[PDB]
Amino acid sequence: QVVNFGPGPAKLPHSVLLEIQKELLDYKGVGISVLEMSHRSSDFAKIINNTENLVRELLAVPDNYKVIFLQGGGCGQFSAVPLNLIGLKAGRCADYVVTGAWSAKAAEEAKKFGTINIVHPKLGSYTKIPDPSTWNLNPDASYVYYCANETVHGVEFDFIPDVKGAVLVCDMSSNFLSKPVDVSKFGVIFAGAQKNVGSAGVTVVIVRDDLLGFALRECPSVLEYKVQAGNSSLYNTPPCFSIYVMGLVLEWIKNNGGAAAMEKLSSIKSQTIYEIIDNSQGFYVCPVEPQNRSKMNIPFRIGNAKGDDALEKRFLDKALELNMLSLKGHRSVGGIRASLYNAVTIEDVQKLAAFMKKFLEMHQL
Amino acid sequence: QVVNFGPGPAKLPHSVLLEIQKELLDYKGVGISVLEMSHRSSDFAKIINNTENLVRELLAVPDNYKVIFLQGGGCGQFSAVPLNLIGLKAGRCADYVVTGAWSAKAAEEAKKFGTINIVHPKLGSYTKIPDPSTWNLNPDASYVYYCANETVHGVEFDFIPDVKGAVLVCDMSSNFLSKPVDVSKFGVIFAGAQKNVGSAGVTVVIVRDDLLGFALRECPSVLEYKVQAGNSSLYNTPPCFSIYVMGLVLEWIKNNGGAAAMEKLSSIKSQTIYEIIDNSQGFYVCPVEPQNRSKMNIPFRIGNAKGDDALEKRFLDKALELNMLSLKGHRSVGGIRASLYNAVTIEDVQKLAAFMKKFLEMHQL
Amino acid sequence: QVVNFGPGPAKLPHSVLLEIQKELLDYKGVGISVLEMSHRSSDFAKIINNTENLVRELLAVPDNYKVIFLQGGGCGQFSAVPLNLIGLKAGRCADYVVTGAWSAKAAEEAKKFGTINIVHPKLGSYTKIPDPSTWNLNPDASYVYYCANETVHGVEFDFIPDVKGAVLVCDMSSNFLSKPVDVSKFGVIFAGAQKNVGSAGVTVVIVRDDLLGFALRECPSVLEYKVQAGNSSLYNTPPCFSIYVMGLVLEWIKNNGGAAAMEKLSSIKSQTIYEIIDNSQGFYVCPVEPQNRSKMNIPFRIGNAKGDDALEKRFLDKALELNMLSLKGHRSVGGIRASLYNAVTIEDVQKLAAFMKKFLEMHQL
Amino acid sequence: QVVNFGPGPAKLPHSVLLEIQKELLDYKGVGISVLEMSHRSSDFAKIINNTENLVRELLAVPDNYKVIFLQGGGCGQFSAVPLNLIGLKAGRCADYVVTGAWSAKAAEEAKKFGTINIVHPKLGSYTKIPDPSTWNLNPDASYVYYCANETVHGVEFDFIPDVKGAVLVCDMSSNFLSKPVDVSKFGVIFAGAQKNVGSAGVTVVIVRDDLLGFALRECPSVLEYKVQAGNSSLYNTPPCFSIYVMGLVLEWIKNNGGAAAMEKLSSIKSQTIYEIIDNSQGFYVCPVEPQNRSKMNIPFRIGNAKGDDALEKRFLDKALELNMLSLKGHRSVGGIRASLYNAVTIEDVQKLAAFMKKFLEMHQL
Ligand SMILES: Cc1ncc(COP(=O)(O)O)c(/C=N/[C@@H](COP(=O)(O)O)C(=O)O)c1O
Ligand SMILES: Cc1ncc(COP(=O)(O)O)c(CN)c1O
Repeated sequence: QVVNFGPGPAKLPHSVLLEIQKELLDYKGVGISVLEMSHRSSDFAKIINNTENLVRELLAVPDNYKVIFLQGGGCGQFSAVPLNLIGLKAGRCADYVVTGAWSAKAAEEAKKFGTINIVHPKLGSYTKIPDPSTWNLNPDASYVYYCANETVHGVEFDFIPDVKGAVLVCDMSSNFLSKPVDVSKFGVIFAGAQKNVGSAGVTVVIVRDDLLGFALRECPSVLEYKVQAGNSSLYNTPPCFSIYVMGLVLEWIKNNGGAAAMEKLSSIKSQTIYEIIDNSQGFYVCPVEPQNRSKMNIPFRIGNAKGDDALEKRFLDKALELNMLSLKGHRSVGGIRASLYNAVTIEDVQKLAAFMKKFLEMHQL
Repeated sequence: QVVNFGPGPAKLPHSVLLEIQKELLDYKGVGISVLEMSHRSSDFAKIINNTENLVRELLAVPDNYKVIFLQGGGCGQFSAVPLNLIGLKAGRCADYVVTGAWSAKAAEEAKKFGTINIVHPKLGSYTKIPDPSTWNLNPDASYVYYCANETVHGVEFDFIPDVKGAVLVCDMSSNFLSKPVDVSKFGVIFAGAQKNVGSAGVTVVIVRDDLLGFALRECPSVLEYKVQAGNSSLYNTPPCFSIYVMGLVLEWIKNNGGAAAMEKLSSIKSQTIYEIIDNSQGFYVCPVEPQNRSKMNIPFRIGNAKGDDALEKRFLDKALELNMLSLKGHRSVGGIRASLYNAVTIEDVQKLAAFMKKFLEMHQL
Repeated sequence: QVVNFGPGPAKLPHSVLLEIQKELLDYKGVGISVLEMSHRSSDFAKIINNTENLVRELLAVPDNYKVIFLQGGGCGQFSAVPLNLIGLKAGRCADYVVTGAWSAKAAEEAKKFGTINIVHPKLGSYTKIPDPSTWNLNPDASYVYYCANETVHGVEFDFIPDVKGAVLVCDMSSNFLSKPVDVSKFGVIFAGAQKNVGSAGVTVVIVRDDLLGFALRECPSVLEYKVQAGNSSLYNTPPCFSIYVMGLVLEWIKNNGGAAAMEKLSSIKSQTIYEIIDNSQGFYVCPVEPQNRSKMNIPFRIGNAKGDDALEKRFLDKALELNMLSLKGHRSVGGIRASLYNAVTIEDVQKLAAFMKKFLEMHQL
Repeated sequence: QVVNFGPGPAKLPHSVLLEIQKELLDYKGVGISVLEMSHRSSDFAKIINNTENLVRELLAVPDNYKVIFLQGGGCGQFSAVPLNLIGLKAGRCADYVVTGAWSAKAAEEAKKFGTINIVHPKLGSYTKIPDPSTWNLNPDASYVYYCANETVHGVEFDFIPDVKGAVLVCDMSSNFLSKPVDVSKFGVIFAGAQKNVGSAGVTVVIVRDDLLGFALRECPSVLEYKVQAGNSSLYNTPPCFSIYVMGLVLEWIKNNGGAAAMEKLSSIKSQTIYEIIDNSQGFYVCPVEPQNRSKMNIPFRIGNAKGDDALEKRFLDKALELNMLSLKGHRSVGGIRASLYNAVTIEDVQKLAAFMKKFLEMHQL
């Protein structure tokens, strides 16, 4: 009974994988696979339209927003957001809120297309969100960028930051549809499906329809929002099977209570793991400030704040023999990371909860 | 009993889809799905390395070449080829060989990144290939581009042109691994997997190692050849499932005799359909000249050289009744188009051949 | 599911058996079975003429050759060839090239009508074709006989030998129409139709029209080439149903690309098996020198050169459990033998190759 | 609705053609066709042994008699009988009785293998049997040959002739198993299956076991009784499907009363037509003497003895409108010939009887 705590690609609901297996050779009586299905056929037109309607219903996406499915992953949008939006104002300036490895990597990628100004002082360690009241915002910047949830460091926004009245861009790859979102506050929301809403190969991008037509000339057509929105994400061959998988995962989300229930499940799973760390008497330490602790990714150290390597490997190896996968923290941080996306059930978190209390009972003073 | 003549995405071998189904929940005893498999796991490392080895083995790729798997499809490389290569020489110039709709679209996209020079007069109709002795090639061009197989107009190269020593870029989306290729004579080879080596979502790129480090600054990192070769295509989350699907089709290709056998089958499949056209007494009309006729995509008309709309609808309606799918010609050309890719079997073409004979016998005057 | 690797009689195309089944009671509306059809009727003249034209068309038989259909099988020609041709020169001598079991049988049978001389030294094993330079040819011999393909030992000519201008008689029974043939180089070609062109009961004999009229006095009139050629194979009641079946198989070969396509298909098929043997690391042994390996019959042993009986039985027992018939080698040789004639499809050879690979993976020490 | 009066190949029972059609693709559930079956398999062993058992049962063939199945038809035995038996005595003589065209052909063919003495003077008209007591028999002759039923002239033996202890050979091709036979009185019986007991392609031969081993050197192996009886008709590939068809016809004759009932059913059929001729008052002319009239073939003329070409054409034209096929007389006699073999039912003959009665009533002067 494997329990997959993958960081991305992640666990998919067992119910969904069972339907993908059944329909793999004959999708709902059409006589062919989705892997063989044409993106121009009427069969796939209903698949991609259903996926889009499930994005607009679950997130309550206003009618003045375009929902498109592109390739290239989240790292692809690190280039797509500037190429499409850095030309909103003549200065070609952009403000970036760096709270972890991904918002940092995004700001570096944005330097290829203009002058990038980070809005706050560089944090010594990614352990908190700089107070937005201290944000040095440029009134001539084309947009403001920030990552809602840092998968490696465990820093998550529990608010939508006030950014004057400027265009707001948000990376929700690791917390997409984990909680309801007031979409109207955002200019562009993008998320890789391989984390919380499907399989790797497709990236959902929600754009306000007044931001189309500002893309730079060097923006590749397959990544230009205006081109891709005008063709309903069918400018070229899209990731057909990936969109079909995401729709089934989206269907699973709607059946289990929508975005409102996902947030409640994400509270229970994160709290039970955090309360084991807060009561660990120092044995488990999470360097993130309590007001910004991510509910999707929980990276922690064992024993001491610097990380007892001998104790961590024993934790990983004994978790492996218990069929708990991908608990090893990121390479650039080490330590332990526990990913608690939507597919991760509460029974799966309890196995991790009982295993962490028992491992502390056997190693702590 | 469905016979899928899809043009892209296209038919997959039935033995492959059977394995994808029984392993979909537990890949080779790992305990999870490939859809859940992390791209940083030991398990996916075997899959992506096995796919590369098969690309190198089946095509006999020399050692001085990188094999990377990118996202964005074929049209993604229409932008990635200039972004990475057009700065190879100081002129930012490039030569393109337009033989059909796909090379034409490729030249239009490359204009976003430099000065493009189409090396020949505009063909009144894409029915032939201009002789390469008559090519107005620029000695200062960064590369010479051409599409090996035109999927819409059925025009194919049965030779590697003499570009007078220039770097040669080739689009082999619709004939990749349908015949042996001398990889040494090319600078860059790319192909969308959704046509002949698997499913959509992944694009195989074969690059000569001395052509990295010339990418423009606006080139997105996920599409930069140097960045992805220096990461073995794992710069960000790659299309794991599409790479795993492509790996099986490559295994299936090697089991049926490799690229040398695919050329033998493509000749039998294509000739059995061209024979029916050449001996049709004008009932079936293929406008492509014989020296350039594609062995992958055969477009033709019925009734006359311009196409009897009544006969072509009766043809496509009865073809659907016989469970023969995606025979309808491309929206910009109409008529009929039969796609005979690798997975399309001889018993598939024979069913089509018998239907074309019975239909001509019943409707010719 | 049944996969028929029969040596002869062999498998017939499933489309041929399906048509024979539906016309068995009312052949093309005439109201009777072919089994009831008179050999003097207008309907059967159209049948036997169409069968002769297809033989002339697919093999490109010159106009100065007679195409006659006889009874008695190939072993019947072992007597009809001497009876008709051994009196061509007054000496009544014939030179024979023994390359396997069926050449020796034919050479021994010919000793009942004249003095027979084997042109090459007795080979210790039927594993290689003696170099035509080694042949000790009699300039007074009436003809020179050789077997194109040895069905029991797997030794095949991929050339027409030089016989110093003598009349060349060939036994192509087990490779008839598996490849194009320069008929102008031969004097007499015969082939039992039960191996690669039809069912048992009829033999096709192609004789140059000037070799008629040299038959001995003891030649039965039903086997005399001059008598049957003058009666269009209708001197007596011919095997009507066998000739009807043979015509349908000829039509199936023509619809699948004629002799040229059969050579391409027979190359892919035999390569699939030989590649397993050549890379088996001594687990499969094929004694025939690779330059003389048959593309129709692949005899081999399992374990060692002499063959491990315990392993070969387990192979055949498991193969029979998988509905793969007639894999047992010939009685005089034993071991394994795979017959891959024209009707044996690529998927059929793919089931066998996948089985041999798994069997080698389960028992290789 | 078709009434098949064929002379050979002839009508087969509707019951037999049906089971052949049902089992054509999967004989008794073994997976393959009889056309694909190997003559060495245990499946064909049951077929040929049952066909041998039925012949021995329906004719009461003693144990000292061999039953073999050859190729070459009836005319094949015109040469195989002398080749096997003309050397019983050193003189190489053979006594032949020429009562019609088929015994005349056999006598001329036998001259190729020895000196042939016709036992009676030329008849002038094949209308009677020369008295066996006036037969000029050679006491040193190797055998005595005679045709029991002359298919062209309608002259049948209703007795076994006394040849004074000579080895007796009989050509029962056109009345085989139409009546019981005292096999003990014969040395060799043979019959082409295509006239009374199946379809063309196979010949049954019944030989006393002490008449083997007298074949000349020039006899082909496939036609030597000693060779073929020693291998149980499996010296080479036998007409597998033609032997299988014979087994069903014999099984049909057994289910309908054996030879004893066929003789009495043949009496009803022939008496119906012969009486119409006798009472025709010269409108229908049968020149054969009543004591020697055949019960299988009834040749006659219309109008007068020499034949009215006008009436004989309208008879064959109106018979063709009524679907009464093959009623035209043989090429060497012309006129009309009705063949009343076993599968020809009483209901069939009544259609002919009513037609002849109506034609006479409409054109008799
Ligand atoms: C009594 C008897 N003996 C031998 C034969 C020859 O049969 P085959 O040698 O298998 O053709 C035959 C064949 N008789 C047929 C022959 O027709 P054909 O003259 O061959 O068109 C008939 O009477 O019309 C036969 O009737
Ligand atoms: C939050 C977040 N943002 C961006 C990315 C970039 O990944 P990709 O572009 O390959 O989907 C990731 C992948 N770990 C991520 O977790």
